[PDB]
Amino acid sequence: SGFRKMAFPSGKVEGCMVQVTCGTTTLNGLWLDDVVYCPRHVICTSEDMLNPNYEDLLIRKSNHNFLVQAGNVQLRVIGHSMQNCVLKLKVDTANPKTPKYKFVRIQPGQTFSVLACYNGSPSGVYQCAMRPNFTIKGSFLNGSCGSVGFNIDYDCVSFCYMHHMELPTGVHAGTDLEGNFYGPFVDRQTAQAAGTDTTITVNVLAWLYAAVINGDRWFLNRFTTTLNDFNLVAMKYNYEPLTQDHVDILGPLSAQTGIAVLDMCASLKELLQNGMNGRTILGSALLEDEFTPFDVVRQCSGVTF
Amino acid sequence: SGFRKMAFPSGKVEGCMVQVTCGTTTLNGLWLDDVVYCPRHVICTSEDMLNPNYEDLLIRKSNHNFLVQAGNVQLRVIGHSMQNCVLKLKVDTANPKTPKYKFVRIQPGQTFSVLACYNGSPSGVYQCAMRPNFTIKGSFLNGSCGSVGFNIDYDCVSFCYMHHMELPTGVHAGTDLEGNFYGPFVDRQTAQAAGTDTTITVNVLAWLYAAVINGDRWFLNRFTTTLNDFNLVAMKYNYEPLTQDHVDILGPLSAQTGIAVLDMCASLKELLQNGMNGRTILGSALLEDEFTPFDVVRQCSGVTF
Repeated sequence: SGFRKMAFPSGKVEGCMVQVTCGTTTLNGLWLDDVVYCPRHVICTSEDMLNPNYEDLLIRKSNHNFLVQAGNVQLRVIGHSMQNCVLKLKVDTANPKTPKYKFVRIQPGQTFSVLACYNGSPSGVYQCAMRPNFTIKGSFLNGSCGSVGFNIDYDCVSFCYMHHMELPTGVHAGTDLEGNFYGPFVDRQTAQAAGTDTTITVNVLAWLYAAVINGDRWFLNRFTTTLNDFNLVAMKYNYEPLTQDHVDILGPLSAQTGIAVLDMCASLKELLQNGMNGRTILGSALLEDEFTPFDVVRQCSGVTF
Repeated sequence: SGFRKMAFPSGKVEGCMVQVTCGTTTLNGLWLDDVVYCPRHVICTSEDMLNPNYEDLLIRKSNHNFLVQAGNVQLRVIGHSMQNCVLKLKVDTANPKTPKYKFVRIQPGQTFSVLACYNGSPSGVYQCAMRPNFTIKGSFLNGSCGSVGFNIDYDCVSFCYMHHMELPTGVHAGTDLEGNFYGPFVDRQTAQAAGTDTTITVNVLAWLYAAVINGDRWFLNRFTTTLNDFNLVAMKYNYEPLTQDHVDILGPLSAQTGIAVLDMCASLKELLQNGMNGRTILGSALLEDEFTPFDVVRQCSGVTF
C-alpha cells in the first residue's frame, strides 16, 4: 500500500531528447522517426521575443542553420517547416530509439509526466496536471523549453505537451505537439492573463477514494448531499462543477470502496466548510487535485508498462 | 522557476529490471553485468514467511529452479549465492544495458528515486527520503519486492535501496544492495517496531531556502536565534537536532539568498510555534522534509545527467 505522486518511467522519452541550436539560442527537441520537433522561438534572439514576426525570422534561416545533436551524434537537417508554434526539422536519420507513439491534445484536469531537460539532456521527471485555466505549475529553468509531457499506455507514448514559456506570474505555458497553445497564450514576451483557475473537483474526489483505500477514513461522515447542493458549495469555494459524467468516471472507485459518490461529496462539502482542523490526508494538509480517477486506479492496482 | 518533487530519469534503471520466479513466488530483480540481485524471500512460500530458515530453504533450490526473464529474453542461471538478505544469481549473459553503477549505503535523511516495478516491468518513478527511523513512506503493492532506489550523478547510477517488506503499520523496509537491512528490520512476517521518527531539520531548512528563491517569503521574520535555542524548540517538536555540519551544508544556499542560517532557523522556530495560519509554502500546508540541500541546489541550477 501507500500512495505517491508517481510519474511514468521516462526511458522511452529519454531516447528521443536532442539539443537544437539556431544561432545563439539552444533548447530541447524531440526526435521521432526522421523529424525533430521543437519550439519555434529557437529562431529568436533576446530582443526578438518582445514582438517576433516568426515568418520573417524563419525565412532568414536555411537547413544548415539548425544544429541538432543527439548526445554526441550530429544529425543532418534536410528540411524545415513551421507548424503553428512548433518547428519540424526533417533529418536524414530515423531515430533508432523511436518508441510507439501518438500525439494527443489533452483536456483540462488531465495529468501527465514531464521530463525536464537542459541542453538535450534529461534532469528529472515529475507528474503534474493541466490546470482548468490551461497553465501548468512546473519546474522549468532557463533552457528547459522543448521539454515534453507525456502519458504511457503499455508500450505507447502519448505526447501531449511541449514547454514554451514562463509567464510573469511564474506559471508555465506550452503547446500540443502540433504547436497549438493550450489556453489563450502566445509565444511572445508580454504580459498574458491566465484567467481564474479552479480546483479539479473530480480529481479531489478520486484522491479521497485513494485515502479510504489506504486507511485514512477520519473525513468520512454522517451526511449525504445532492449534486445540486454540492455544486452550490463548489461554486462558493472555486471548485469545478461536478457533472454526471464525473460521477460515472468515479464508478469503479465507488464500487471498490462501497462509498456512494454523493456520500463522498458530503465529506468533501464538510472539509470545504470546516477545513481539516490540523489533520492530514495521505500526508497532505490541503485537498489534492492532481490525481485523476484513472491515476488512482492505476496506482491501487499496480498497472505496468 | 518553480519547485517540484522531482525524480531522476529512470531509463538507465529500466534496462536492468528483470522478473525472478522461484516455484510459486515472483518478484523483481536487478540485472547488472552477469549477476541478478533480488530479495532472498523469493524462495519462500506464504507460510514460510512467518518464520523462515533461509539457509535450509535455499539448500533445497538448484540453479535451474530460478527462472529469470528479461522482457522476453530468458536468462540461464549458472550459480546462486545468498549475501545477507539478497540472492545473487549468476547468469551466463552480461546485461548489454548495464549502466555505470555503484552500490552505496545511504544515511538517514538522504533522498533517492524509486522505480516501482511488478513482474519485472516498470510502472512509475517517485522521489522519497530515508526516514530517521530507516523506514520509507513509499507506494508498494504486492509483487513490488525487488524494486530499487537510486541516485544518478552524470552517467553513474548509485543503487542504494532494494524493497523487501511492508510493515503492519503500512510503512516500508528494505536493504542496501549487499542485502543489509536499513534499520532493525528482518525479512519475516512478524510485528516489528520502527521506533520514533523525527523530522529532518536540515531538509526543512533547505526547502525554506528553495521557497525564498522562488518568491515565497512571507515566513521571513524579525527574529534570530542561537543553535542551542533552536535545538530546544527542535526537541519539543520532534525535529532532529541541528549541528554545525548541517549549517555548513546549507552554506551555498545561505550565500545565494543572503539569509544567514540562524535567521532561517528563527523563521522555522516561529512556524513551529505558531503554525502557518492557513497559508502555504511552495504549494504545501505543512513543513516539507524530503528535499536535501543538494536536491535544492540541483533543481535551482538545472543540473543534468
